[PDB]
Amino acid sequence: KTVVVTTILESPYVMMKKNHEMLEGNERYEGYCVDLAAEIAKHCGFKYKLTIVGDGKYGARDADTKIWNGMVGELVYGKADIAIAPLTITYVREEVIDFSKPFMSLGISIMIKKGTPIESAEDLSKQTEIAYGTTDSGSTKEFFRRSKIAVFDKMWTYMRSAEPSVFVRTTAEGVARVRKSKGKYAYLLESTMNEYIEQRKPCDTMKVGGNLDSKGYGIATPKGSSLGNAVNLAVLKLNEQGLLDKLKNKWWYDKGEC
Amino acid sequence: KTVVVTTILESPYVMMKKNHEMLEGNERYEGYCVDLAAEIAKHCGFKYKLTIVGDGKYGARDADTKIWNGMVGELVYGKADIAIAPLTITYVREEVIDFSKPFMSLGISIMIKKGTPIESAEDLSKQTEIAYGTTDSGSTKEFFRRSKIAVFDKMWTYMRSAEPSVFVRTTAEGVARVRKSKGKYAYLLESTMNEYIEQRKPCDTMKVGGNLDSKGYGIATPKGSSLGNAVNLAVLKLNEQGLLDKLKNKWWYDKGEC
Ligand SMILES: Cc1onc(O)c1C[C@H](N)C(=O)O
Ligand SMILES: Cc1onc(O)c1C[C@H](N)C(=O)O
Repeated sequence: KTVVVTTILESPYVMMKKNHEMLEGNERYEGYCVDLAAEIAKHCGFKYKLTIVGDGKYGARDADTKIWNGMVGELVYGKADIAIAPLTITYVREEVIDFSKPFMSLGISIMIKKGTPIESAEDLSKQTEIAYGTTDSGSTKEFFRRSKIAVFDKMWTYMRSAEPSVFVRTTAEGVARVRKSKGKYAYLLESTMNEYIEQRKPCDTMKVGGNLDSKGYGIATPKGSSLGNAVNLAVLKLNEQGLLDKLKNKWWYDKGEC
Repeated sequence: KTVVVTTILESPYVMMKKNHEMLEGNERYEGYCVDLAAEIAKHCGFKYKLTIVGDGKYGARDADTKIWNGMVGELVYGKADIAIAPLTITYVREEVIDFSKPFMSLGISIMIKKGTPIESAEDLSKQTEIAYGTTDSGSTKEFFRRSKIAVFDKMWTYMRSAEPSVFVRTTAEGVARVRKSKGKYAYLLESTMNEYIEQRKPCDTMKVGGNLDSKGYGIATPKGSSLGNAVNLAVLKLNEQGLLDKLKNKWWYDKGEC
């Protein structure tokens, strides 16, 4: 049976090919995760269908309804068999779904419009002029909401009450906000995305400071899935073979426009 | 049931405390992994006994004899219940034992005596004047043996046949060799150790170039062990709580000497 792969439209992980309107199925997409999915499928010997997550979210549990959304929800409720995307491995997610060992390492970082007088999370927490926020329904927002660390707690206290909302629905929306805010908005997103955008026209944004944490992305499967073991080994193999490093260079720097 | 923890004497992960000769049990040791064992045990609710791996090795499968040695062997043959040490998550190991998500991220790096005219792996491969090797029975040696990447394969071809042997039994042995070879020997070891040593007297070593790969250390358990799940969630919890970062800052920086 064809394996249903849930993923998210997030450059450069999954993107629409130039002539996608003339293409069908998996041929409509290109990107790091499109390439990765092919490698994993070949190694695990299965056929698959890439499907873009319906609500366009990574995945969080509704504190009220206790219902999971995004890619996590699609796995939890049986809509998809596996998730291949820049989905972060976290405690609350590991409680409901399985994750392979990481295929990419990263951490939350700060994106600023070049020239913005900010160099750290501490800087952001101390000032009021420059607003800052994160993407909704993901591990980054949960990071600040749950942090007991002084700096991050202060930032969360501010973000949770900010008006207008400093939270964005997608990475693209956040990038646009940084670029159009004349330096009055800083965006908290993972290092992977930050460094990617840093290499794309108009080259007006940049990553400042070190990462706030260290974590990774994992391929996810519903709890008890029979695909789990083989996928985990496939990831480890592809990494040791240097394929993952090649894919990173391919989509991040070989095509860099800055 | 007292959980038997197999680990290895490797500074600053596990070290004999001053006057350990008059100490007993777990109290004889100190270090990053000693602290981690305590937190993991507390979260998983178990008592444990730290034991230093008999052959002082990380773990590899002997060709021909096909028997696993080091900490991996301890787990595989039932000598230990869990391994808490700087043990790299690898494909071949994952085939015989289980690993938690990583508690530390790192990569293979190059250590040189300060002043050595080498800045990359390519440099080492492009010459023969400066010898170079890795530690025996571990992920680093296996990395070169299996790599199909031009530079690394060329390096392996040289190392496999070099005389006298460029392979060392322990990192301390590799470090001492770099320090006493007047720049005629470079050492291939993980970034964690390289960075640690660079801040220690006689402050005569340094890391050059970026890491060759990206991987992590995981807490290992016998395949199918009941401890697997709880340990994995414990590692994720501790990382998200910021404890893993505090622990590294404590054993690498707070104590740093150069
Ligand atoms: C990608 C990405 O970049 N910044 C982020 O917060 C994310 C989403 C994050 N990886 C998640 O799984 O929620
Ligand atoms: C620690 C350490 O530092 N360099 C290395 O090769 C190692 C050993 C490596 N972590 C293993 O598991 O074999």
